[PDB]
Amino acid sequence: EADCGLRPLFEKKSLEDKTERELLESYIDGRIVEGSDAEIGMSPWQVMLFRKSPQELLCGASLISDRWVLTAAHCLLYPPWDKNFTENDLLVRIGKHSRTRYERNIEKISMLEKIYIHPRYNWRENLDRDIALMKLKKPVAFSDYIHPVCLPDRETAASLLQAGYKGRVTGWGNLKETWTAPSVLQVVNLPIVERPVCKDSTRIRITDNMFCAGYKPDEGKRGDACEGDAGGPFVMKSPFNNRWYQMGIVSWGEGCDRDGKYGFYTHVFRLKKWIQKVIDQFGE
Repeated sequence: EADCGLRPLFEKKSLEDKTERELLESYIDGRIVEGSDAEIGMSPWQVMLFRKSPQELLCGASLISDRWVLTAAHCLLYPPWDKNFTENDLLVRIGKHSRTRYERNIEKISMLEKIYIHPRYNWRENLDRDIALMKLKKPVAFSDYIHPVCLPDRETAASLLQAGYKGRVTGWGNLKETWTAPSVLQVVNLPIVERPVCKDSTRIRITDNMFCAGYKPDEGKRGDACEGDAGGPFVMKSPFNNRWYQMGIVSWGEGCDRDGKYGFYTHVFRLKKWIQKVIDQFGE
C-alpha cells in the first residue's frame, strides 16, 4: 500500500505526536507513567470489532488497506469456549476515539464479507500463529481519522524488531476488561524484550512466531501492556521513511491485574507469507 503509515493529522501536516521521538531514539526515560490518553488521530489504523447481537466490544484490530482488517485468531475462533464468530455476527468500527459514544462524521461502520484464520493457528496449547484477516463487504473511504498502517517488509522487519527498541500499543484496555477476575483510546510505549526474558517470564510455551514487550518489574513503571485490546496493533515508526509499521498483533498480556508484566504479540512479518497469499489470491 503506497500511502500506508503516514497519518493525515501528523506526518501529512508535518506534525509530531507527543512521544514519537522517544520511540525513534529507543529512549527509556526515568519517569514512571508511560501511558496516556491518545491524541486525536494518533492511531488511525485502529479498528474495533463488535458483536452485532448483543452489541459489545469483542477485540481490537487494525486497517491494512481499504478492504482488509487484521486481528488475532482467538478473537474469532476459540473452541474451548465454543467461540466461532461468523462474518454475519460481527461489525468493525473504524476511526473511533471514544469507546462509549457513536462518533458521526468521524467513525465508519463496515460489514464483513469473509474471515480467514491462519490454517496452523494453535489454540490447543499456546495460541501459536494467532492471526486472522477480515475482508470488508465494501471498501472504506479514507479520512483524517481512517488510514491504513504499513506491513513490514524484509528490511523493515530486520531493522526494527530488536530487543531494546521501542514500539507502541494503542487500545481501550480490553486485555484488562476480560481478566480482572476508561473510555478514550490509550497509547503506551513499550520496549521489545530479549527472547530468554520473555521465555523466563511466562508459563506458556512461546514460539518464534511470538515476541514480547514491556518493562522489568524492577523499574516501577506503570506503562501497561494491558492497555491493549486483543487483536490490536503493536506499531513502530521507521526512521528511514517516516512510516508506521505494524510489527505485532496483541495476543495476550501477563499479569493484567496490574503486575508490570510483558505483553505477548504475534510476529507479523514471520507470518507474512500467509497474509500476502490471502490478500493476493482472495482479495480484490
